[PDB]
Amino acid sequence: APAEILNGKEISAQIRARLKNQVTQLKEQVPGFTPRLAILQVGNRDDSNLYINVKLKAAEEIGIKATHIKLPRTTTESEVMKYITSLNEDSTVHGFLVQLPLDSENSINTEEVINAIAPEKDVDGLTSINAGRLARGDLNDCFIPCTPKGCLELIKETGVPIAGRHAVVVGRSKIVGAPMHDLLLWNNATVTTCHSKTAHLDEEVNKGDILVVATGQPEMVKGEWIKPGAIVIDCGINYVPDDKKPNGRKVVGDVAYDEAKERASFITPVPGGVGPMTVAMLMQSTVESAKRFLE
Amino acid sequence: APAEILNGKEISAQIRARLKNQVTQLKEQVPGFTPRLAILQVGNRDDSNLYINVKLKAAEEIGIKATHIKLPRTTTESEVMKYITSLNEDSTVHGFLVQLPLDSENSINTEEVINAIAPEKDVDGLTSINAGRLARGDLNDCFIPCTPKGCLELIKETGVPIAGRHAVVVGRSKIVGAPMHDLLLWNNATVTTCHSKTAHLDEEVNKGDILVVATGQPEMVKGEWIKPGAIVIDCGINYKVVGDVAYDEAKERASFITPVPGGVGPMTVAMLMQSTVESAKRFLE
Ligand SMILES: NC(=O)c1ccc[n+]([C@@H]2O[C@H](COP(=O)([O-])OP(=O)(O)OC[C@H]3O[C@@H](n4cnc5c(N)ncnc54)[C@H](OP(=O)(O)O)[C@@H]3O)[C@@H](O)[C@H]2O)c1
Ligand SMILES: NC(=O)c1ccc[n+]([C@@H]2O[C@H](COP(=O)([O-])OP(=O)(O)OC[C@H]3O[C@@H](n4cnc5c(N)ncnc54)[C@H](OP(=O)(O)O)[C@@H]3O)[C@@H](O)[C@H]2O)c1
Ligand SMILES: Nc1nc(O)c(N)c(NC(=O)Nc2ccc(C(=O)N[C@@H](CCC(=O)O)C(=O)O)cc2)n1
Repeated sequence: APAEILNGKEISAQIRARLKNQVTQLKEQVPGFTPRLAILQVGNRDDSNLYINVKLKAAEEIGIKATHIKLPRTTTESEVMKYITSLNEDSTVHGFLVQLPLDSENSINTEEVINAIAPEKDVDGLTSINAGRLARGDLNDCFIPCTPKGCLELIKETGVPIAGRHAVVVGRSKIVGAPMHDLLLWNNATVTTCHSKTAHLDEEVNKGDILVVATGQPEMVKGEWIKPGAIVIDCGINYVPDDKKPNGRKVVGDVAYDEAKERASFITPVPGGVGPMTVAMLMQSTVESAKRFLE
Repeated sequence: APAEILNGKEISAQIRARLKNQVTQLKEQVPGFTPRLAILQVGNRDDSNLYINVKLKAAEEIGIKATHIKLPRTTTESEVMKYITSLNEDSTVHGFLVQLPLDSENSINTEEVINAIAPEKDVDGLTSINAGRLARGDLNDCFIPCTPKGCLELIKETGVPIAGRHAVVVGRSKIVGAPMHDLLLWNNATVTTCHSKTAHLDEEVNKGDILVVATGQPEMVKGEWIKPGAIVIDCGINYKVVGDVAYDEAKERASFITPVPGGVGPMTVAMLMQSTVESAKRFLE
């Protein structure tokens, strides 16, 4: 009885399809309404361009007007701040994000920039005000970072209720681990948060009916650790050379999939699990902001 | 045979003495300067009146100027917002707080009222900005809620390092449980948070090398559940007054335990005073 596979590519495809239908219907119910997203970029990083173009493409297909503002490497902190204030003030923009890391020849305080974003438009959900609402239970209107938001969606796709179950989160970063704990707690699971200072991590992990790993340590969580019948969500994206792959490298998660798939009731593969869910989640957060503004 | 008693009344007395001397030196450095704290109350609850009096009394003794504003029960959210704005703008007020729960005959959104407070004067650390910094590990920039702070201080009095320990927090409120989890997590403990929907609460509590209970349910946490040699922190104030932990039984299993009363509560007021003296000092800096 091996684990059922949570196909993030298929699930995300469905989500994006539904968001398109939702966006079409919003526009028809309120003629003139245009759900709008804006992405602020500083510099010209190769990886950022690729990530941005993918977000813009997903946006246009769903019918969300996506605006890309690209500032030069010569940009200063005050200029970035000026744009954030203008985006906050632009009533035609429902949500926006600052693509990180910033690429400038000048010293720019990333944290101050991010925290200048109006909470009601913070689709990436990384502002302190937003992290604060999420951490304290205001799940009804706050924004949720794309990765942990995708993880909860995958857990819910199993059909197994979260309330009363013991969830274990390995990792406590701002991007994944911390907000992941928040989602699980407010969905009434009993949560245990582990990290690099956690003793007997194997014994801790073995207590999780729901396990979310986001450590960046390739295949560290062995299958032996997994509790029988657990839901395993793996956020790991670790590259390893493999001449037998089309591009000479394979992607492995933070969980030892091959042995974990025999223990778990549900598991996310890598690649193809949590990864494909992220852009859809941002799109979902953008539609949410648009609907809240509309009301 | 029983657990060592964590005397919050004696420990808070030492903190208050330290704070008083700091305030005295600060006034000697800048004669005329006076740290000021303001407490905004809505309604006239008997328990809130006594709690505020304790805070006012600890302040006066430390040398802090404390102002108490009491609004009638007919107060609207709109009116509370006016005073908050006034307190935010009053340069002489370094730190203020809104006493909870608000006692009004009208609906007042508590999160909106609390989030109207300027983060630099949020000594209670209840704003989403302060909660968000704590929730993500940014401890250089924020005010932590007074109860969690007092508890952390009590845990440290045992001398036992927090790092690596499995901590269990029973309760998840914005005032105690949620921020208590954050303090333990960022102090490197492995943390499990329990609430009313937790199944087999006894098995969860048994895993705690450090146990903090803040449920408001009289002696619900049984001593049987306590892990031998555990540090037990009881935030409960339940009506005789008893904690959320069955003390007599728990004391025979724990290594360190907080009594009720005289445990967490005096520590809560001392920490509030510490945050206040801090908000006055950051103002001068
Ligand atoms: N789908 C996506 O596109 C997506 C998005 C974001 C992230 N990810 C992936 O998720 C992973 C996690 O990223 P991150 O944001 O969380 O970065 P990170 O800052 O490196 O997070 C590591 C966290 O896990 C803890 N940790 C480090 N080694 C561990 C170990 N050996 N055992 C137990 N805990 C360990 C660390 O604790 P300390 O706090 O003590 O250091 C830290 O909290 C990355 O591999 C990334 O590829 C994927
Ligand atoms: N010493 C001080 O100065 C000080 C300061 C503040 C508070 N306190 C004391 O701390 C206590 C709790 O305050 P609070 O803000 O946390 O109150 P609260 O808002 O009522 O929160 C109670 C929490 O405990 C959970 N809970 C309820 N019954 C439980 C049960 N049977 N098993 C496990 N969890 C249970 C609830 O879960 P749900 O979220 O699911 O409902 C809730 O999260 C009070 O007695 C208060 O007197 C003392
Ligand atoms: N929302 C809300 N809920 C609560 O339960 C409390 N208590 C609160 N605010 C508050 O100020 N709490 C508080 C509680 C106790 C003390 C206190 O000093 N308690 C002492 C003993 C007091 C006594 O003699 O009864 C203690 O030892 O616990 C101070 C503040 N805020």
